[PDB]
Amino acid sequence: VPLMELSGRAPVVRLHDIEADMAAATDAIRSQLTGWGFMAAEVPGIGERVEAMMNEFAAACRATGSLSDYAYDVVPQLAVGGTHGFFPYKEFIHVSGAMIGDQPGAGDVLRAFPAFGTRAAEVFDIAFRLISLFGEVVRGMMPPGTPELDLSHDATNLRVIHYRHEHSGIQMLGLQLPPSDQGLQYVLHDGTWVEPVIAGTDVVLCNIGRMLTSASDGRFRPSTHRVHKRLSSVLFAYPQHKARQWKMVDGELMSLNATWGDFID
Ligand SMILES: O=C(O)CCC(=O)C(=O)O
Ligand SMILES: [Cl-]
Ligand SMILES: [Fe+3]
Repeated sequence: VPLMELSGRAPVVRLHDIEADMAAATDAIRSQLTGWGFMAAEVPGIGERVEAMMNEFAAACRATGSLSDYAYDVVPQLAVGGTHGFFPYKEFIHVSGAMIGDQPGAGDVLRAFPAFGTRAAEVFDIAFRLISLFGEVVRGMMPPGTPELDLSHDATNLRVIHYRHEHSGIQMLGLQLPPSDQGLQYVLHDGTWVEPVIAGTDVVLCNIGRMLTSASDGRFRPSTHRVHKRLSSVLFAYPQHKARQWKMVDGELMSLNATWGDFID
């Protein structure tokens, strides 16, 4: 599978100028979606923050002073929503916006492992700003009258993985953060696979998820990908589960009965 270098080629988006740099990168990002099926930006300084986060998650996975103390089935969950917490074995954690706000006891995993938790909250905030502006770019590619994506902070979650087939996300958008190793591969519009060069870089990839495929009525296919020789993290952005779905069919906004929560089930 051919390598796809992105360092120095994707638009640069600086940590303390995200909104303005994303505005300037808009046309480049549109052309990536049109020409690749996924999007990319280089974010100077993100790699350091993500590597530290990942490396501290790896340390926490071996501690006993223990992450399975915060397995999803013993962590307070929202009445309506997904499932944050730790998923033992290949082993990963879901750090939701709600969890970062302690919505109460749900933030205990971060109090128990506050070095990892401080990095994860930081990376969540950056990734959520990025992905919200990626969503604005995609929205601007959609017909006039397209509603705002309305990504929800509480329902969005950051996944961090410790030991790892073709698939796409179910949610609105995903933001792949630079992994520890190479192997993540994406399919182009012609059915050929490429391997973005992202390990140990500052490059983030933005994925179309199946919720946005549905909302855009098929205009944007999911950013299908797979992993093939180890740590990794990705933000999964969701709208509010209780909001009713919508769909832009042939230029017409149609409000459906089902909710976004129904889409997942
Ligand atoms: O394991 C990785 O490097 C990325 C896994 C993946 O597909 C994702 O986080 O969405
Ligand atoms: Cl995914
Ligand atoms: Fe994935």
